[PDB]
Amino acid sequence: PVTINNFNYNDPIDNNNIIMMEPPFARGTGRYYKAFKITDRIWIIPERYTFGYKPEDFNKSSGIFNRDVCEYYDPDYLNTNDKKNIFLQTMIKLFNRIKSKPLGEKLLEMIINGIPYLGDRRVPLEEFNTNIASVTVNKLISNPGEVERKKGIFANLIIFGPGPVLNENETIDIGIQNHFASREGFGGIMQMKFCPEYVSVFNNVQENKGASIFNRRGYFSDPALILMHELIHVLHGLYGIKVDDLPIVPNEKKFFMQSTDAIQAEELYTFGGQDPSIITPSTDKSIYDKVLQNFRGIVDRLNKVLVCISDPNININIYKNKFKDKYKFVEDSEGKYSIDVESFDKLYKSLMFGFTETNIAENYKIKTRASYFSDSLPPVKIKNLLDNEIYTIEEGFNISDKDMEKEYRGQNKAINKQAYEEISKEHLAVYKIQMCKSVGICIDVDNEDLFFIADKNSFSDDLSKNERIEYNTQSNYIENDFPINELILDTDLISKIELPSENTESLTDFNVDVPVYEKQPAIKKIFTDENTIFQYLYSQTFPLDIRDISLTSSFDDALLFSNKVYSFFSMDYIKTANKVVEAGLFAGWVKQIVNDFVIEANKSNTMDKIADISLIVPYIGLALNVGNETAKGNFENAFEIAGASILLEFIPELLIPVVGAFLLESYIDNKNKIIKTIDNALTKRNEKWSDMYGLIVAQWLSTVNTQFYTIKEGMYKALNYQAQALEEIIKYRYNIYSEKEKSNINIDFNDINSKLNEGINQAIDNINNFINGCSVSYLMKKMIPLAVEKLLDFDNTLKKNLLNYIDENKLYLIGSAEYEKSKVNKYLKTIMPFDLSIYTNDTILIEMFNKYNSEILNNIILNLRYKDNNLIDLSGYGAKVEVYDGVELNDKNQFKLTSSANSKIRVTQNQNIIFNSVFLDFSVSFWIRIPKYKNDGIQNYIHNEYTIINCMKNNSGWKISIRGNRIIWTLIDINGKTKSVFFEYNIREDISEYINRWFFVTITNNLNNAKIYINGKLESNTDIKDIREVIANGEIIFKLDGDIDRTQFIWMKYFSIFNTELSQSNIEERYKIQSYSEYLKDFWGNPLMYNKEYYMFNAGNKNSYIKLKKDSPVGEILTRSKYNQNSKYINYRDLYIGEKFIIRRKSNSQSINDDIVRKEDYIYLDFFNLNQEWRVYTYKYFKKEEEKLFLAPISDSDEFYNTIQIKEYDEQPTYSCQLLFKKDEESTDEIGLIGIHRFYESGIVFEEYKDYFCISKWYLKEVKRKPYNLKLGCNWQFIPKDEGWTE
Ligand SMILES: [Zn+2]
Ligand SMILES: [Zn+2]
Repeated sequence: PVTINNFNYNDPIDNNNIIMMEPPFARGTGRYYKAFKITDRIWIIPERYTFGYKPEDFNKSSGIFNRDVCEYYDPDYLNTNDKKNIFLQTMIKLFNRIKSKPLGEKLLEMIINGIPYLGDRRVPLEEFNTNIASVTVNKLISNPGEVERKKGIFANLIIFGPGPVLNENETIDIGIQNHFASREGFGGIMQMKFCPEYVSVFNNVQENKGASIFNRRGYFSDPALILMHELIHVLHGLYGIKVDDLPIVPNEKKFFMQSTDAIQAEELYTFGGQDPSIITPSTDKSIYDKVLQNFRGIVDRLNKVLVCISDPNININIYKNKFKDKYKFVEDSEGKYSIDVESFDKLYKSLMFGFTETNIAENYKIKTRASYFSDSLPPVKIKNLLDNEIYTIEEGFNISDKDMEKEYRGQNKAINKQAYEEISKEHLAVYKIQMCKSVGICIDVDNEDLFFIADKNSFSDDLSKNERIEYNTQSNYIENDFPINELILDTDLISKIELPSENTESLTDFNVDVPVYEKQPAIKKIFTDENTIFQYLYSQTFPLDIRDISLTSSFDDALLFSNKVYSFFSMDYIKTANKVVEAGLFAGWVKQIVNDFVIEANKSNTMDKIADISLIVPYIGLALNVGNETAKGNFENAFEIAGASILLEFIPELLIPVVGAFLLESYIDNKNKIIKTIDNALTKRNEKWSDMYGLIVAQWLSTVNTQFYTIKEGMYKALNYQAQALEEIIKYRYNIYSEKEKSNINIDFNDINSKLNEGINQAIDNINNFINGCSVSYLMKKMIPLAVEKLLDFDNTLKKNLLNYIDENKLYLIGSAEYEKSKVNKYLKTIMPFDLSIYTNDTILIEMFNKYNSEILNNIILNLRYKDNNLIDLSGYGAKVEVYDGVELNDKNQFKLTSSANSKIRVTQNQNIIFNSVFLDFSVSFWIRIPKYKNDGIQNYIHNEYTIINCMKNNSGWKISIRGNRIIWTLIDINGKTKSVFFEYNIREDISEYINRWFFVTITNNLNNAKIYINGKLESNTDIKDIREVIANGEIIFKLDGDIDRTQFIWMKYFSIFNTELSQSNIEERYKIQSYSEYLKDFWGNPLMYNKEYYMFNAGNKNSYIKLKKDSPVGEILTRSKYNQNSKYINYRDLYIGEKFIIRRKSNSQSINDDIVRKEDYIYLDFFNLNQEWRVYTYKYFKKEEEKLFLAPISDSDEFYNTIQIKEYDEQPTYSCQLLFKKDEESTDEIGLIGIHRFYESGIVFEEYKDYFCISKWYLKEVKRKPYNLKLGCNWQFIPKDEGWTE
């Protein structure tokens, strides 16, 4: 196991475990430092790391060392012996904590035993040279005050106190002649500057610290994890695998881009979690290869090492044994060393993916930041780590006896207040970007707050390089993962090979490169007149010295007046906020405005189903104006059009290389090897797809998801800025009152803030879900497809290359060049489905992805909608849509296809969509209105079939056809095999539900069936098992095509395609969502209109109509006349019969031209009696259950109700509406609903039953029943003349 030694700073120097060390960077000069051996090969020097720094640099100044850190200075830290000792005791406690668990102990053991090779790149393969600064460090033996005697020692890690910035922990390696042994396989003495008291702070963006905003949200780090993070770097450096490779470099061209140092992959490996995914597979293999290469050199050296020219006492064997074990080399029974691929693999993955900050945190139940790419907050001071009441070896801050184990409460700033102290901002220095307008006003923004957008140069272009294929060529996959449970249980991982003595010859060649550091401006001034996220967030703040503020919806005034604060909430919310009231009304007002705040914030849960968008936060644009001027116009509309892309501050230029060409190695007369070469080129092909995807994922996370993170953060701030402003206003108004009045005011500030903060949390959850959706959306629609294109391109090139290859070997292959000739087609036929969990195991990311793929609306691969007098694809896949002159469009999303040649729409689908899921899996939906047949043309109508929508490529595909009263769906596989399913509606119904009426169609295709649904109901099914591959991504042509009558036309609306089979539940739902409207519809399904002639239809008496009775002021009910001709194919009841009614608007006499009738509207139901416009009235004083309606000239009589409220009691789709007579627009006194009632009449000659246009109270209770009774006589529909219906 590991032994942690004990000592006090004042303990005597014994030249063994407590020495006067001459640090590597001292260049063998200057003073020595009292060093303590905390364990074998590991030293603690309780002093400030001054190497490469300036003395004054230890004081806070207008400069900074790192552009991404809220740096804290304190030159007094460690300036006394008691401070040094507390440092020592604290280091000893952290080490005990670390070893308190199997995982940390192994990290320590790996580090103790990972002794640097005795030499570096300059040392001859046959030598061991300990006389170099990265292997030996001197200790002064001589008595106090004389560098007369000094001895050398071997060491692995020397830990110092902090440098100028206390919270800037760093692990440093030794470079000599511009090279680093710790990066070339040898390893070398590692150094670290660490501070256990001043730790970093962070918060879970996709969460909330104890659901408290007006608190000290965020969490503070466990210094033991911070230490282990650094120890991991030490581990890497000791094993010499701390190599440099293509680094992630931030794009810094735009003022909104965050500036930061290049990030090496080793850094992201150390953090673990999602970070490794930012390193593409290409660069992963590059690093892997270089590390393997380094190990080969070391293993070669072990086979050639003969002597140590610097220390005659060094035992060659002892070391060859140690290094063999360190690098896990294998040895034959003869002593020859060689690299065992499997053991190298396990060791490499262990070091790079096993020991990660993320794995350790999870194992020690410590909370840490979600990613290297997260905003760093100000650091805090841990009062006393040595106090077991605050921090223990076993549990850190999350002590269970204090009930602080659960949810990392012990690290929760808003909970464990007694464990830390905020820091003096006067000692903090943060890099700031001063944004100045070319005039002027200037806003300071912390560089940490900007958008981190990785530059294109960050990603490898290795996919573009050629690849030779051979019978032995194998795949290459490096999983940025490693089972932590096996690393903890692995038996033969921890060296059971003796650690050599540390004493050796003293170092005489102090040649070494000492880094030189210097601060840089903490403020960078840039000029811009842009008012993006930064300016918008700023406009929502106010100076500390101002206490009387007012809200405003005007961004410009807000920026202008310090007492004016910008608010993106409603106009009403803003007015109420600035409302001043009496003391006696204050409480009420507070309850009101707080309530409003919550309502406004909760609008973040807005739905937009009609636009196929489940979630939308309508105020994001107003709040931040991030991306493409999202504050101007209507955000929701702009989002329906451009999607997630509009929110991005910057659209990145993706690196999507053309996959390199495969060069196959031939083998004349060699059947096996040629077959292998082929099968290997096929698997290598898969490595290319996976790699491409990984390259995509890496760019998404570092160029896109980053931006979406800043937006989440920006929203969190905006919401808090808003709550802070309202709280400021509340406080101000309250304190204006006298103490006497305040005493009687019933207000609870904590409860107020409580409700505000709660509203904020609900908003944040919504926003995070919305934004995550956007980020995944951008990945799947704006990035993956661009990769699929290149991959499909490469695939084709690879196909011809494999066929041609099998062709040239037509001989050598014998009777098989055909078998595989297809084996090549069936493989390059199925495209690799993208799966994020393959490139990362980050839980948040996977869930993000799974959630997205569980939402059926994300399966929409074409969604044609009306926008600015044109049709466009809003699915986000960017299909090109050509609408020709003969197509009529309206803002109701209706489009008309006529018999004109130019009446067509051409859609060029996105060829890079996994539409061809190999088993035919997709759906098509849309609304359609098919006109009635011409009576004098019924023969043609029933016999002539004409295509209306055609999607063909290579004589394969699908099409929607119509032959009279039948709508047909047809499939055609590559072999010309055709299958069809269809829906036919009756054309002999007295009243048809489908002829000339809008209805919803949905066709679904799966491996077995082709189903047709109408208005959500399954109508037909056809077995499509026999059918083979169907090419469905060809062009889509919308056009009447076949032998049609010149008068033939068709209306369509909401045409959509899904790359999956919709369930009946999805269909019914889509049916209900697209049927919904605030307005009533007419008999055809179009919006009901004011000032438009309409015949009336009654759903409870289909074949009935209303006619003013000759001698009475009543409407008698007559039977509709029928189709007169003798066609055997058709029958119907006349629709254009009875009185011609016309609906008039009751309110606002803005004249009488036309407009839309909305549910609940108060109207006048009139009709035309010759040249006069009469009206429908109800005698006011009837006592019976019902009465006949009174039909007479327009007049305002005191004895008749003349006002009707058009209603819609049905919750399900319907074109029926109801008409209600109320006492007046205000009373709840309902007189009854309009309907039909049967009366008995017995005269001197005639005895019969006759129906009359009536008003009945009976309907009042009937319309409330469920399910809605569509057969009720109070259900009416309005039929205006329509070219689609002639009789
Ligand atoms: Zn690091
Ligand atoms: Zn960052």
